[PDB]
Amino acid sequence: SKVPGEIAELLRGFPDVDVQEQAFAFLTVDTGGYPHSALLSRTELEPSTDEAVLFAVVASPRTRANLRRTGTAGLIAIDGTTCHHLKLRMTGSLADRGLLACIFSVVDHKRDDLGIPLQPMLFRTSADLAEQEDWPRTRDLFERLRAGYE
Amino acid sequence: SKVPGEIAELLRGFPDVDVQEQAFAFLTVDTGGYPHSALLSRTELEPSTDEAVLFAVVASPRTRANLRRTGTAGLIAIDGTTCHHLKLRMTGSLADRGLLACIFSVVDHKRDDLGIPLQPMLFRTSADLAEQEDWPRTRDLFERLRAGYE
Ligand SMILES: Cc1cc2nc3c(=O)[nH]c(=O)nc-3n(C[C@H](O)[C@H](O)[C@H](O)COP(=O)(O)O)c2cc1C
Ligand SMILES: Cc1cc2nc3c(=O)[nH]c(=O)nc-3n(C[C@H](O)[C@H](O)[C@H](O)COP(=O)(O)O)c2cc1C
Ligand code: NA
Ligand code: NA
Repeated sequence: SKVPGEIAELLRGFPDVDVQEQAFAFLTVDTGGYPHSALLSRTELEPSTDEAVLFAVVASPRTRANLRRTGTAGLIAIDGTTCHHLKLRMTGSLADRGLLACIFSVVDHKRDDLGIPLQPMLFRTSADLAEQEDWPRTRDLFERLRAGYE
Repeated sequence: SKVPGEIAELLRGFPDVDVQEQAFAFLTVDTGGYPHSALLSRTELEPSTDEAVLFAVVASPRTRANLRRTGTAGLIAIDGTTCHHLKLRMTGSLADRGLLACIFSVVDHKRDDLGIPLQPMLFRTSADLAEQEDWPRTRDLFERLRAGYE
């Protein structure tokens, strides 16, 4: 399958600082079988150029361990009247200090739409966040991912 | 443990129609071990009066089955600068047609706060939604839950 078109458009590209962005719930499963979440943004989510796969860069330690243990993940993405629910299977990964760069195949996509306009989770980017989430290293890892995938 | 105070305040009460409300990501795990999500609101989430436990009413079929299979769940709740991540263990349930009324113990709470103001997922209630999610039956089930818990 592929990254759904509307989701590729929601995630593609990287924000500058001081800009309103959607926070995407990035889901995993912990060792007791409980669902687990982290917030990611366009900075840590990028489709491949052909949209076949979804790349992610994850800093949060428990999410990273969950991915290493089960290889399963999911995403919530909000766009207009649609809540997109994704399920993701990790097919490869690359570690760089506290960051895990991941390649995901989409294994399921549900368009959850009741005809009711939705607002996404939102936050404003900042120079502090750029430091907390190590944007320079995330960017580098995404280019390493792009290069290896191709 | 108990329902965290800030989360009890976010969930308590029931909205009328045509009102802006937060949509809470309600998480489960499916049969292949993938995280799974549904959107719920204050209409389908209510703390016990003593805040010891969290009641929920779930209509979405796969979420309901996931709960029946694993008894695990989670929640995302947004409040100011804090993203609240909850993990939930189902301790009892009651079925009424297509609805599953659930009692959850909180097994974990993480306050995820980077000092960056957050906007929750939002939607406006409506008479159609009241019908789609069967508010009269949800309300009844919550009173049945309150009664049995006490
Ligand atoms: C606005 C905001 C942005 C965040 N961005 C990221 C991010 O890009 N990468 C990340 O790993 N965690 C990020 N987080 C933090 C995760 O949501 C948080 O660490 C979560 O509890 C997951 O941590 P854990 O997997 O170690 O439990 C962000 C949090 C907020 C509030
Ligand atoms: C605005 C909005 C409100 C919703 N409210 C509810 C709800 O109260 N209860 C519910 O079970 N599903 C609700 N949903 C639908 C779930 O998010 C959706 O069915 C999801 O795909 C879970 O279905 P599944 O568990 O069968 O896969 C809502 C969807 C939207 C867009
Ligand atoms: Na991106
Ligand atoms: Na409520």
